[PDB]
Amino acid sequence: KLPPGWEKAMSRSSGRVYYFNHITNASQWERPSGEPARVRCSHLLVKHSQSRRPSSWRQEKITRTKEEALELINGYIQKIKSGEEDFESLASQFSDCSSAKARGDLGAFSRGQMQKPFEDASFALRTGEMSGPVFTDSGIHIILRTE
Ligand SMILES: C#CCN1CCS(=O)(=O)CC1
Repeated sequence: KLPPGWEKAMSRSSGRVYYFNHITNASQWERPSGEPARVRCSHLLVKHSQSRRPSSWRQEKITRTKEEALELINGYIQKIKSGEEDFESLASQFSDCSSAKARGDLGAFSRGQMQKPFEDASFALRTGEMSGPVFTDSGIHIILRTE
């Protein structure tokens, strides 16, 4: 039917069908289009109190809850999708990863290097595509595949 991980769903508010990916947590109205040894991705990380290391260059001690972190992630996705803000701009200002200094860019990587939820979502994206919330032991991520 559809590319890896995509399924059909019904909207509760409109009754219109949409498409959802259970590997990347992306969702969209339009039917999705169309594996490599390496991919290149940026990300924006929001840490929380249950993060493996509850510390970032932005905050010496992170206090926010997992639920607050997810609401922050949700709002950033909104601004990116509406075009009010660029992914790169929000990653530079707000990512709790030190890669914020390079606009969220992590370079190219193979399977076997990143935490598995991150790796799975990164390899299920197509070039140019962005994920929904992705959960790992570091926090909550938005992943953008660039190559
Ligand atoms: C490299 C690096 C920083 N971070 C990337 C996403 S992760 O979830 O694989 C944990 C490590």
